[PDB]
Amino acid sequence: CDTVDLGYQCSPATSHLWGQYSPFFSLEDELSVSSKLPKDCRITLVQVLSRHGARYPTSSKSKKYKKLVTAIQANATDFKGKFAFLKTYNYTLGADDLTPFGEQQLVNSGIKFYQRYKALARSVVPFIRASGSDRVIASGEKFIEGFQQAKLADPGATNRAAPAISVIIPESETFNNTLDHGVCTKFEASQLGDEVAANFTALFAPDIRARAEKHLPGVTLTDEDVVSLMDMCSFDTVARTSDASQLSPFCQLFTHNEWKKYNYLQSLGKYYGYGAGNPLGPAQGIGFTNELIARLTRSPVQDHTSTNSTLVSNPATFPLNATMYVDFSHDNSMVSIFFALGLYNGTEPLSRTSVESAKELDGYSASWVVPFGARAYFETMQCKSEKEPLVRALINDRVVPLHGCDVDKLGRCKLNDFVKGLSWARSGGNWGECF
Ligand SMILES: *[C@@H]1O[C@H](CO)[C@@H](O)[C@H](O)[C@H]1NC(C)=O
Ligand SMILES: *[C@@H]1O[C@H](CO)[C@@H](O)[C@H](O)[C@H]1NC(C)=O
Ligand SMILES: *[C@@H]1O[C@H](CO)[C@@H](O)[C@H](O)[C@H]1NC(C)=O
Ligand SMILES: *[C@@H]1O[C@H](CO)[C@@H](O)[C@H](O)[C@H]1NC(C)=O
Ligand SMILES: *[C@@H]1O[C@H](CO)[C@@H](O)[C@H](O)[C@H]1NC(C)=O
Ligand SMILES: *[C@H]1O[C@H](CO)[C@@H](O)[C@H](O)[C@H]1NC(C)=O
Repeated sequence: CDTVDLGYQCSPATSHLWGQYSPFFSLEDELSVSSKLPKDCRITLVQVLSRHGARYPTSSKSKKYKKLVTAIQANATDFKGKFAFLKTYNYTLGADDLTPFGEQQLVNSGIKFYQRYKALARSVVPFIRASGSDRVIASGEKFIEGFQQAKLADPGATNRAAPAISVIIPESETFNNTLDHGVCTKFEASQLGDEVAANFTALFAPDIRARAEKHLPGVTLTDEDVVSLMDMCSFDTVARTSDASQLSPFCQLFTHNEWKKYNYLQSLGKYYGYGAGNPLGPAQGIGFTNELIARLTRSPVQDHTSTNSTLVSNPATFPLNATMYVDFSHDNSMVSIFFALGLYNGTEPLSRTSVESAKELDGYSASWVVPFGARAYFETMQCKSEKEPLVRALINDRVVPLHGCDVDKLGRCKLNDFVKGLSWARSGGNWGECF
């Protein structure tokens, strides 16, 4: 179901509609020109920003799901139609960690990165950081395994030293971490994302609730419970087999149209929680944006948001000339970073009452942007066509045309023009509003 090149391709009428719980699926050529290296161009730098792989529910969500399944089994006097499996379903999902399928997604991502950037990767040991979450570190380790596997199979590789994770950045309300939000006090108190999500859930869940209760006489559900049952479709799928090759029985409880609504609920939560829908959402991505500027320009970091001055000032923890960089992070920070970079500046604020497709949203959705195992590549290339280095952004293989600069038909801008266009991040944006 899942391959190095194309990601997850089984049951796409369901599995591509789980938002940030969808396994990565390649968006090569989807509302986009090819991501192939253009003729007479050579990559000179690449930054990768990768999410962790498919995981179990968080400890708190796992407790909530198990509670619900138990109550359904305690209360139902019959389990009708496609709900029949719920009589004997045994809840055994873990918590927080990667699933085996999620580990393999990250091995695959490391193979794909090597293959795509083979010309550089043959001689380069990437500089790697990970946010301090066990699933994120484990994802970095699995990516490195895949990178090394591919490099070992290439008789043209000259430097095969294994890359280490050189920096693990703590996750704390008081540690400035560009790969995980947490220090912006006002933002952390925001309820906007949850409120938008709750409002949209109240629109679509009642009809599903009524149908589920009809097939489970004796059971009383809430709107929240409907969402839990829908969450279980993704979590059970990515856990129950090593290769996620069998759709969970939870999945067919809901129709394709209902999956489109769930997919949009996820997009809304991310847009209003972490993206431009939140007044301090894109501010969470300023620190990484300034780190990326420093790497692209081979210059010291200029930032007073969520960079750590000690870490960015030491070449051991922040080299300015490493040619390949790979950072491991989470969905929410990645959303903020993509918005801070201006990559979704063609997306209109999402309707809170109506489902809008990724097409109508200029390529934005949670499943297109931050699926499990999501990756972004930020390239600098030197092309015969142009004296100045050109920048290109690929999000899950889709070319995402740059905003703020004189962009070409291939989605690229000249390096200096691109950096000039990031004036908002370069100034620190509205970070002061945090406090
Ligand atoms: C910055 O990093 C240093 C070195 O790891 C750490 O001791 C310090 O607590 C960090 N400060 C903040 C605010 O992140
Ligand atoms: C949720 O719906 C209520 C009542 O319809 C509305 O007044 C409120 O502003 C909505 N909240 C958000 C965050 O959209
Ligand atoms: C099961 O029954 C108990 C006792 O009446 C009730 O409080 C609970 O809400 C029910 N749960 C479900 C999911 O039906
Ligand atoms: C962490 O960032 C805050 C501002 O967001 C700043 O007060 C602090 O000095 C920074 N600390 C370090 C070590 O970068
Ligand atoms: C993206 O749009 C926001 C809101 O208009 C603006 O503040 C920001 O400067 C834009 N970014 C780029 C890179 O053009
Ligand atoms: C490039 O120079 C940096 C300082 O910016 C230093 O850490 C190192 O010598 C080089 N980076 C490597 C080896 O990746």
